[PDB]
Amino acid sequence: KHNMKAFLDELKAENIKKFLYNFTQIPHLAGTEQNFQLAKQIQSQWKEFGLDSVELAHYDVLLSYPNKTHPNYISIINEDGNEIFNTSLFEPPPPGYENVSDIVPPFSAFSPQGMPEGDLVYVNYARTEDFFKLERDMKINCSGKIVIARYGKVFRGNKVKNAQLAGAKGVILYSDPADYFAPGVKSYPDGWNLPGGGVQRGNILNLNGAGDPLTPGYPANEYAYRRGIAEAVGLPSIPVHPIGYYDAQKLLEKMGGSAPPDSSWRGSLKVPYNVGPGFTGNFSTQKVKMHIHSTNEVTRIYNVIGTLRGAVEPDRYVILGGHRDSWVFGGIDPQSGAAVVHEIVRSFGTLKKEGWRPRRTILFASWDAMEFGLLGSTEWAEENSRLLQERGVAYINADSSIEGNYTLRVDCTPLMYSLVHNLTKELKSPDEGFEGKSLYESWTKKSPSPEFSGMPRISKLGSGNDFEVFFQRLGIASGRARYTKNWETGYPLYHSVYETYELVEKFYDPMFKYHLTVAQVRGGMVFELANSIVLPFDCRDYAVVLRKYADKIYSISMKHPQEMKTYSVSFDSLFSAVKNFTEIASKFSERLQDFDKSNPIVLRMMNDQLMFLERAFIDPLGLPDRPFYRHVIYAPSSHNKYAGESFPGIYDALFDIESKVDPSKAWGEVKRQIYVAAFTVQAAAETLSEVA
Amino acid sequence: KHNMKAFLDELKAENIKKFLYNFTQIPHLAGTEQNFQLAKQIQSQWKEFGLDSVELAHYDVLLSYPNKTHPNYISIINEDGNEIFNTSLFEPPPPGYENVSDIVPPFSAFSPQGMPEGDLVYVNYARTEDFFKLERDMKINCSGKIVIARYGKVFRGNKVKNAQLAGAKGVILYSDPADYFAPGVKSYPDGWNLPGGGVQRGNILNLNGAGDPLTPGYPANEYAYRRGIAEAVGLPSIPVHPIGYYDAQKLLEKMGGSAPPDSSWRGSLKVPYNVGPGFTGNFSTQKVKMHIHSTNEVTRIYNVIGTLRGAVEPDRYVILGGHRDSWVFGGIDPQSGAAVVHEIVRSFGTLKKEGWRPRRTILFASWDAMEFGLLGSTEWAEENSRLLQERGVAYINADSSIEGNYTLRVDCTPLMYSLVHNLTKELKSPDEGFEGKSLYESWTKKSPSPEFSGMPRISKLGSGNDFEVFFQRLGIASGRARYTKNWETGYPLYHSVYETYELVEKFYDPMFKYHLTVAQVRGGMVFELANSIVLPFDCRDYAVVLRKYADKIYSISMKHPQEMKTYSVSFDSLFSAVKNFTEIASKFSERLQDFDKSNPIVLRMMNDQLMFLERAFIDPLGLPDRPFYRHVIYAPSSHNKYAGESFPGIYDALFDIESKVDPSKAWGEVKRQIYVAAFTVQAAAETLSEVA
Ligand SMILES: *[C@@H]1O[C@H](CO)[C@@H](O[C@@H]2O[C@H](CO)[C@@H](O[C@@H]3O[C@H](CO[C@H]4O[C@H](CO)[C@@H](O)[C@H](O)[C@@H]4O)[C@@H](O)[C@H](O[C@H]4O[C@H](CO)[C@@H](O)[C@H](O)[C@@H]4O)[C@@H]3O)[C@H](O)[C@H]2NC(C)=O)[C@H](O)[C@H]1NC(C)=O
Ligand SMILES: *[C@@H]1O[C@H](CO)[C@@H](O[C@@H]2O[C@H](CO)[C@@H](O[C@@H]3O[C@H](CO[C@H]4O[C@H](CO)[C@@H](O)[C@H](O)[C@@H]4O)[C@@H](O)[C@H](O[C@H]4O[C@H](CO)[C@@H](O)[C@H](O)[C@@H]4O)[C@@H]3O)[C@H](O)[C@H]2NC(C)=O)[C@H](O)[C@H]1NC(C)=O
Ligand SMILES: *[C@@H]1O[C@H](CO)[C@@H](O[C@@H]2O[C@H](CO)[C@@H](O[C@@H]3O[C@H](CO)[C@@H](O)[C@H](O[C@H]4O[C@H](CO)[C@@H](O)[C@H](O)[C@@H]4O)[C@@H]3O)[C@H](O)[C@H]2NC(C)=O)[C@H](O)[C@H]1NC(C)=O
Ligand SMILES: *[C@@H]1O[C@H](CO)[C@@H](O[C@@H]2O[C@H](CO)[C@@H](O[C@@H]3O[C@H](CO)[C@@H](O)[C@H](O[C@H]4O[C@H](CO)[C@@H](O)[C@H](O)[C@@H]4O)[C@@H]3O)[C@H](O)[C@H]2NC(C)=O)[C@H](O)[C@H]1NC(C)=O
Ligand SMILES: *[C@@H]1O[C@H](CO)[C@@H](O[C@@H]2O[C@H](CO)[C@@H](O)[C@H](O)[C@H]2NC(C)=O)[C@H](O)[C@H]1NC(C)=O
Ligand SMILES: *[C@@H]1O[C@H](CO)[C@@H](O[C@@H]2O[C@H](CO)[C@@H](O)[C@H](O)[C@H]2NC(C)=O)[C@H](O)[C@H]1NC(C)=O
Ligand SMILES: *[C@@H]1O[C@H](CO)[C@@H](O[C@@H]2O[C@H](CO)[C@@H](O)[C@H](O)[C@H]2NC(C)=O)[C@H](O)[C@H]1NC(C)=O
Ligand SMILES: *[C@@H]1O[C@H](CO)[C@@H](O[C@@H]2O[C@H](CO)[C@@H](O)[C@H](O)[C@H]2NC(C)=O)[C@H](O)[C@H]1NC(C)=O
Ligand SMILES: *[C@@H]1O[C@H](CO)[C@@H](O[C@@H]2O[C@H](CO)[C@@H](O)[C@H](O)[C@H]2NC(C)=O)[C@H](O)[C@H]1NC(C)=O
Ligand SMILES: *[C@@H]1O[C@H](CO)[C@@H](O[C@@H]2O[C@H](CO)[C@@H](O)[C@H](O)[C@H]2NC(C)=O)[C@H](O)[C@H]1NC(C)=O
Ligand SMILES: *[C@@H]1O[C@H](CO)[C@@H](O[C@@H]2O[C@H](CO)[C@@H](O)[C@H](O)[C@H]2NC(C)=O)[C@H](O)[C@H]1NC(C)=O
Ligand SMILES: *[C@@H]1O[C@H](CO)[C@@H](O[C@@H]2O[C@H](CO)[C@@H](O)[C@H](O)[C@H]2NC(C)=O)[C@H](O)[C@H]1NC(C)=O
Ligand SMILES: O=C(O)CC[C@H](NS(=O)(=O)N[C@@H](CCC(=O)O)C(=O)O)C(=O)O
Ligand SMILES: O=C(O)CC[C@H](NS(=O)(=O)N[C@@H](CCC(=O)O)C(=O)O)C(=O)O
Ligand SMILES: *[C@@H]1O[C@H](CO)[C@@H](O)[C@H](O)[C@H]1NC(C)=O
Ligand SMILES: *[C@@H]1O[C@H](CO)[C@@H](O)[C@H](O)[C@H]1NC(C)=O
Ligand SMILES: [Ca+2]
Ligand SMILES: [Ca+2]
Ligand SMILES: [Cl-]
Ligand SMILES: [Cl-]
Ligand code: NA
Ligand code: NA
Ligand SMILES: [Zn+2]
Ligand SMILES: [Zn+2]
Ligand SMILES: [Zn+2]
Ligand SMILES: [Zn+2]
Repeated sequence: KHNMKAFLDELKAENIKKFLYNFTQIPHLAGTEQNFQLAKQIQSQWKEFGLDSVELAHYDVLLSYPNKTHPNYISIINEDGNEIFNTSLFEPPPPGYENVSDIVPPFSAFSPQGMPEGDLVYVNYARTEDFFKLERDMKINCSGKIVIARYGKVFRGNKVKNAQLAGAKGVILYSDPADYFAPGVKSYPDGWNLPGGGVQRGNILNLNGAGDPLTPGYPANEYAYRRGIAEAVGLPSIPVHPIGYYDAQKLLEKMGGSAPPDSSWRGSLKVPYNVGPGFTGNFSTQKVKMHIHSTNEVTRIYNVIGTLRGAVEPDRYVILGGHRDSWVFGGIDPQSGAAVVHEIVRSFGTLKKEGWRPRRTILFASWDAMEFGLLGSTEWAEENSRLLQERGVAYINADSSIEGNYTLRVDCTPLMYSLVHNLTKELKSPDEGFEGKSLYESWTKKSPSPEFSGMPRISKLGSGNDFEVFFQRLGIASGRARYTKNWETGYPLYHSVYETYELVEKFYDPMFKYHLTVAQVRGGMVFELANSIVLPFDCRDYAVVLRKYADKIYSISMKHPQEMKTYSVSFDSLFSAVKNFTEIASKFSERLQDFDKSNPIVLRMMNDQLMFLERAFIDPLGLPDRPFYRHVIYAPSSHNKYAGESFPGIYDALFDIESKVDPSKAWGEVKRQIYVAAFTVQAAAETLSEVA
Repeated sequence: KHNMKAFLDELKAENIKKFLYNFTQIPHLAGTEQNFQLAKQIQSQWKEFGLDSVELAHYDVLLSYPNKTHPNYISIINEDGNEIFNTSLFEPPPPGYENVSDIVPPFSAFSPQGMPEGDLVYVNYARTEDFFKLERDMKINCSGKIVIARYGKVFRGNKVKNAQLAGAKGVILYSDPADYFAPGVKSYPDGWNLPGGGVQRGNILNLNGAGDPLTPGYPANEYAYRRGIAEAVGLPSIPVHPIGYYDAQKLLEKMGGSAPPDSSWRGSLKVPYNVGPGFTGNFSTQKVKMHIHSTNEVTRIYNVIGTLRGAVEPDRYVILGGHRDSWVFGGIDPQSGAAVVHEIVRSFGTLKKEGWRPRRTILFASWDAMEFGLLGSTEWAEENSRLLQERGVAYINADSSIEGNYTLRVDCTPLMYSLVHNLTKELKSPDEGFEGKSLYESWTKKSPSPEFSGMPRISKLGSGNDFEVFFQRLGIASGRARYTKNWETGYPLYHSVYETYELVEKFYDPMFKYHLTVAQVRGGMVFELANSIVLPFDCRDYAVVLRKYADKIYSISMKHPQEMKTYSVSFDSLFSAVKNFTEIASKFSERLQDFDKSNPIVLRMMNDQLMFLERAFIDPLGLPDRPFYRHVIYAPSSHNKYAGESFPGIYDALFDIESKVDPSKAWGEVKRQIYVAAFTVQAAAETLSEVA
């Protein structure tokens, strides 16, 4: 039989292992020849695996690279201007790769050039609340200072934005062992911990969903008109560079000025964690000097797009996509995901060769330049936006398959909660102590829902991955799944040269059983979405979460009862819309289960109602000053791109409102956001009403 | 049989006459009790006629009314401040209506209050080119002057915007007999000409598609947050008032300063048409003083929405809509259209009572507050935007059925050209000298295509009517049809108290045969759109017009050959996209005619490709500073809302470019608009490619 069981049984751990090894022997940095060669390889293999068509979609986008003959580094300088300490020019390469060419040294992609000299201020994680504490409570002024911040907690672009708005003239990012060194585990290559010479790469853009900085709204094709750099979206205005903790120790050890305000500001290095500004009395005349010479360059990138045409609804698209470009070897990020996608294509192709076709079209994507701002997925979606918004059923992401070996982690739209519960009940747990038990059972046990006994945790989609354009801009139901660590006990070698095949094979998943389980979850989800007669979405699950989010946003507002009285701030409209959504979704579910099952139009009709429900939460005017974040329920946090925020428009209107100079205007805007949210929820509910 | 013939034969001239009489006995001004009563009447009658549901959709929108106890008027004042001439406080009411209550006196809706005193400048039609001539050629300065402008040529809101930007402190609008008095025809009530005491009402907003000035983007429902007046969209900043030509004679006769620059600046009054500024030497110390006391008020409006549920595709909507609100009696505008809609509903209801149903759902709308800025249609479409953009097949407008008795006038999307040609070949010409011949034959003879021998003229959609939100904001295929005058030989009594049932019955259409013909065209179009198995759109007709528009915009640019060389301005991408559109549409047409006719999915698929083709020309970012004009091919002219402009983004980038101070920046923006247009055309073409 050709059913989901046939598809799932065909997936093999050993194939994922072979593919991972194959994709991780050399660096695949976006815009390089090596990454074009791998694109062409994947194109060829997807054809052989049996897809109907496989094309490269290329774009010319702004990328960023260090100058090979003018290295980036940081110095301590004395009053003579002698550089008495210099940070490393590269990470010590791992065993057996000390002769690999074209390893890009650690840098912050899209940093401007500069050689700023100044006194250091230590800003903890450089979060919004960290700068509030510095400025408001401690009365420390970052204006004209170089800030040093530890990685962690929030996306690094938000740290740089926060540092900029505090008036910093430069940012040094470093990995603190408190955040990137698990107690009792050995450093690479003897364990999975970050060594002191390890450094996390990564872009520091604030794109807010725009894609290529030079072509917001439109694909960066051959005839594109590009903005000048001065008008580009999202570029930092101050120099930025990342370092490891050996180097960070040398910059922090001399820090004077104020003491850390409390213990949440101290990492694990043998230093005081003084906030500064500047060094202690003896070294008070030494300063920190950055040297950044990286250049921004328009460079060609290549997405691989494979199509498996649907037998019945060829004009309905289920998309499985993840990126291919890596900072260096990409042993976890992204090749642990890409190898899983490759094995999924191979399985689907096996069934197709035997005469099977999915009901709906499946599109498979190998995205480029994800590490430089989600550029490949975003430019392709800008090119194909009309096809995607009228035909896109769902998008399943496929970055790193593993970030630990403890349990499953799923982030998705509420529309997929039921699908995920049902699929995981069918799958075998790969976990020790759960042999012969379902993935649902092990997952629920290890990651209980905070709300419901007997169910597992499923999180909101945030951002920082290739689902962003599909979900937050276009309103296509999206989901992701991977294996994760026990958060009670990211990963230490994230975006370092040490992320290698050997890291995965030795320390994370020697038997490739977690990879296989993630292939089963991602592939199983795609199979159902592409093959179920009725789309496998449950609108009632959206109604439940909308009430939770309405309760939450109301509670935030109600911390200001006087102002709500003074400005007549009511949430009644939003609760009314949520109540209506609950009632209409209940009735729609009855019709879906009860409609005449022989009628394909009532079924195309009701499948269209299911497909366009996520779409209904899109506001074509976007959120304030963020035109490409259009989903009214979910946006990336304005304080942390990685985190999702619910009712983001109301949330941002309320954030720090007690500090606004004109409360009447501020609370007016809260009321405006309540109106927009209530309207959008009611409008989405009405898409599920009887159509005429 | 239940076919289009059955539908068409059921329509009766005598019923349209009875309905017109019924709808025109009392004024139906938006926001008044009389207009609510008529809404309730139409709701009741549409139910009795047999529609499945008929509801009122109400909104609370900004309207504008004169102060009943503080009348608007204009004076000439002497240096003592005696008012030696005053304009009329009302139009002399027509015979038999001198006792009708609640006739709103002539006013310019949305004028601010004020009593500005100054010297007059005469600005011809107050068009962009008229102000260019005043300022650039004649060196006349309007700053701090009261401008007097004759109605005609362009929408009055554009005149007021132009006057404002010239620094005018007030605007007087008047009807010149050159533009509103046909030679050899008698004034009302003895003929169809405007008498000297007649005045044209009308709003002077510049909404650019926004709808209610206080709630752009969102319906003005019960919980709406409204902008303050200071932030409202589209309101004029200087006082404005309309007058007739008896009064205009008194204001113009004393005008001094410069002579008219040529004969195109002189109307038909016995005055010099001096541009001013100010009066001749003897009267040089007299000034003009406006007194405007109208108030803006949020007021409830009511749309009637009737539904005839489709038998096969209930989730596909064909909409027939036109407005119900009038300035006074609405004898032509809009009741000649509303009576036609009423008879169309009655016919459809007759077939429905006999057991018939259309294939797709038909929605019928009686819009409110159209005269105050398309407010009723726009607020309803804002409320229902998600349903309309995923389910809207087509919108057929139904304002005034007649503006003359000469021949047919059709403005529509190219997608409907074939439908209109084929339907009119089936219909009987009502014209004298064409008995027994088709409407197509009489129409082609009297209104030949400027491009193609043997075919009739069909114009682009402009704006200024209720199709605007559906077509230019949401991208739903739209059309309109009415009987019109011979443009070789609008209508004189437009928006005056003299627009009555008697005007129509005596002078325009005594036998109601032109009304019946227009009912046949509008109803026939709705019938086909709602009933044809394959939607009756021909994508190849879009390809033909896109090449015409590309040629036209290229020609405009090529008036600047040096600059095109200097800034490397190429139209190659746009011609390439148009060529591709032509090729793909040709192949799609072959599949449509050749596909397996027994396959309803290939048919729903290909019907969806046809429905979403107009949708593909929408840019979600809108046009520059006009977020609600989103169609890249068609926008209302930025110089005249009534006129359509093709490739509006490129057109506006090129307009008056030789006057821009920074040519590099100006031509950069031309290139950006070429990129956006070429991309959008290619993207629309790709929606017609095979789907997978
Ligand atoms: C959740 O779902 C419910 C429906 O189950 C919606 O209920 C609607 O709520 C609105 C209030 O926001 C009601 O609006 C009121 O309508 C009255 C007229 O309604 C009748 O006629 C209309 C046609 O015009 C029909 O649509 C309707 O079926 C009724 O037959 C108005 O008279 C009311 O205005 C008066 O009172 C208010 C309040 O004091 C004043 O501000 C006004 O000045 C005026 O005096 C009012 O506008 C509406 O009738 C309800 N529809 C129903 C019950 O079907 C909720 O709105 C929805 N929630 C959201 C967020 O959309
Ligand atoms: C109208 O329809 C036609 C298709 O019939 C489109 O034609 C495309 O035109 C673009 C130019 O805008 C061509 O782009 C060129 O692609 C080359 C690679 O193409 C091959 O491989 C790709 C995958 O990456 C496949 O998609 C494709 O099928 C080919 O197999 C590039 O090498 C070219 O770049 C080089 O030359 C240019 C020009 O000098 C330089 O600027 C670059 O630096 C580089 O050296 C170029 O990008 C594309 O191949 C054409 N596709 C075809 C023929 O199928 C038109 O674009 C379309 N019109 C519009 C407005 O969309
Ligand atoms: C995840 O799995 C759960 C559990 O299987 C699943 O919920 C179940 O879905 C089925 C199918 O819709 C439900 O069965 C329906 O029950 C009602 C009431 O008993 C019946 O009226 C329905 O009968 C109609 O449809 C049948 C075909 O399904 C026809 O055979 C019949 O002639 C009728 O037309 C129907 O049997 C069942 O109640 C639920 N169980 C629950 C909710 O506990 C859920 O849908 C899955 N989630 C997905 C797929 O996303
Ligand atoms: C306006 O009217 C014109 C004139 O009637 C109309 O164009 C015509 O449309 C018909 C129907 O599509 C065309 O007929 C087709 O001709 C091709 C080539 O000869 C045939 O291959 C097609 O046959 C297929 O489809 C038939 C059903 O229509 C089946 O019976 C058959 O088995 C095949 O599947 C088909 O007969 C005809 O060529 C044109 N005439 C022209 C273009 O001159 C136009 O569509 C109308 N516009 C509308 C409705 O908007
Ligand atoms: C990854 O696997 C691919 C596919 O097997 C290898 O590419 C093949 O290389 C052989 C030998 O050079 C060629 O004959 C084939 O034409 C290639 N197939 C392709 C590109 O489709 C590739 O060598 C492997 N990479 C590594 C690093 O081992
Ligand atoms: C990268 O840095 C190198 C080395 O400093 C730069 O190459 C020099 O450029 C200057 C002019 O800008 C020349 O006068 C030198 O002769 C060059 N030196 C070498 C070693 O080639 C180069 O400008 C930088 N590359 C960039 C900005 O991409
Ligand atoms: C840090 O690196 C800098 C730059 O390479 C070193 O300073 C240079 O040293 C050479 C020879 O001693 C001088 O000729 C250059 O003029 C110096 N350049 C600058 C910018 O200072 C410095 O010696 C290094 N410091 C350490 C501790 O190795
Ligand atoms: C932090 O220090 C800078 C000075 O280095 C302050 O920035 C000044 O702001 C005032 C106006 O508010 C201007 O007159 C100065 O020109 C600014 N200085 C420069 C050179 O930019 C800033 O106000 C301080 N932050 C505090 C304590 O609020
Ligand atoms: C327009 O026609 C309507 C419908 O016939 C008339 O309204 C009817 O009036 C009669 C007598 O007052 C009532 O018995 C009916 O209930 C009304 N029908 C409705 C409102 O549906 C109306 O009087 C006519 N208007 C004019 C000006 O003649
Ligand atoms: C319309 O004009 C009338 C008449 O001038 C205004 O009514 C007067 O309002 C003032 C205060 O604004 C009172 O002191 C007078 O007693 C009122 N007179 C009358 C005749 O009632 C009224 O303000 C205006 N209405 C509006 C603005 O809608
Ligand atoms: C034009 O109308 C104005 C306002 O009604 C008239 O001027 C008023 O006349 C009365 C009595 O003569 C005075 O008490 C008022 O003070 C006047 N008001 C103003 C604002 O001037 C004027 O007489 C009328 N002119 C003509 C030609 O009839
Ligand atoms: C038309 O006349 C007005 C003066 O009445 C001019 O407007 C002035 O513009 C200059 C700056 O360009 C300012 O200094 C004045 O304050 C403005 N006047 C007022 C009172 O607004 C205008 O420039 C003239 N137009 C021409 C001839 O270009
Ligand atoms: O540019 C972006 O939006 C992010 C690009 C890249 N995305 S990622 O894959 O490396 N981010 C993690 C987020 C880490 C976490 O929150 O656990 C992920 O999605 O796995 C980065 O953060 O540099
Ligand atoms: O607010 C608007 O956009 C226009 C409202 C109203 N529309 S209209 O129906 O009166 N305009 C005419 C345009 C007259 C013409 O161009 O022949 C029409 O569409 O018939 C008006 O112009 O005041
Ligand atoms: C793999 O699982 C074991 C058992 O809990 C754990 O001790 C080890 O740290 C895990 N490896 C990684 C890389 O998380
Ligand atoms: C009606 O048609 C006749 C014949 O051409 C024409 O003379 C007359 O002016 C028309 N009436 C109107 C109102 O246009
Ligand atoms: Ca782009
Ligand atoms: Ca509105
Ligand atoms: Cl992922
Ligand atoms: Cl019309
Ligand atoms: Na493109
Ligand atoms: Na609403
Ligand atoms: Zn990454
Ligand atoms: Zn990644
Ligand atoms: Zn009108
Ligand atoms: Zn009208």
